[PDB]
Amino acid sequence: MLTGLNHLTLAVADLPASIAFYRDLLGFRLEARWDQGAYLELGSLWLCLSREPQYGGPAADYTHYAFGIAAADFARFAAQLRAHGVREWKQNRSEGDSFYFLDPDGHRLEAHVGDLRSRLAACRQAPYAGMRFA
Amino acid sequence: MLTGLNHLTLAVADLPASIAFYRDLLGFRLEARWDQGAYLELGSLWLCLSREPQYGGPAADYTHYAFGIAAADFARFAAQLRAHGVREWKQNRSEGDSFYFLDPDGHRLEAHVGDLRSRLAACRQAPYAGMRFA
Ligand SMILES: [Mn+2]
Ligand SMILES: [Mn+2]
Ligand SMILES: [Tl+]
Ligand SMILES: [Tl+]
Ligand SMILES: [Tl+]
Ligand SMILES: [Tl+]
Ligand SMILES: [Tl+]
Ligand SMILES: [Tl+]
Repeated sequence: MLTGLNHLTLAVADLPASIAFYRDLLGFRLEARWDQGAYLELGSLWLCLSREPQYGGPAADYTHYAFGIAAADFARFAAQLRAHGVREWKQNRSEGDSFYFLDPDGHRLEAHVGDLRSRLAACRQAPYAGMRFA
Repeated sequence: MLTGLNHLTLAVADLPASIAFYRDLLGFRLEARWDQGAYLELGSLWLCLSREPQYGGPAADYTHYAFGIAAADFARFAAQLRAHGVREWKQNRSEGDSFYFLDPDGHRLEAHVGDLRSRLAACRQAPYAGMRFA
């Protein structure tokens, strides 16, 4: 029996580049670094970057990782990353503010205002095609 | 500005199949289902499944998603998944018991005993190549 997410691990071709992005641009804390990886923390999230040199990034699909942000900080976050030249991969069409951006290898990230409970609430009013609740 | 992990989204080719895997085999609670996806919950983890009928699973790299498990439940979980025919993608060699298995699309998963604190404790006494804390 599982208790939740324990850690998220991303393959990275350029370790120094990825540490810089997550620590300096996104605000993660660098807890450890070694020749082949790094461990960072953000709130309770344990992130690990695992160096893998010929890594060519993910394939083109919907898999992505969303981080929380308070409503009051959204606009400034989005403005800051855009000013830094981060590339976006999706435009927001779903409940709560969301900014959809890529990391150095092309891993798909998201900064989202909202949670499961708020998404479910909005859904109960405006169902996606064929929605069942339970 | 960011606060933590808000949600994990995985692309899935066969929605019925992935739902059955996460709910029954891993014990996630199914909160909602629609023609193109599902929302499941485990502890504070919000898992989203996004249907992509032609999706062929990720490429081969170290990107993976680990879920927490208590030391006393570990053997049983591993034993159970092995009996159900789940395929493994790695053998444990780092601090804390870990079982590394694939989902139906080939996303790489992990059930892990321990956390960042426990890992940092072990690393100090035995550092990886060129490790540094801070
Ligand atoms: Mn999302
Ligand atoms: Mn791991
Ligand atoms: Tl948490
Ligand atoms: Tl780890
Ligand atoms: Tl959204
Ligand atoms: Tl979502
Ligand atoms: Tl999608
Ligand atoms: Tl381990």
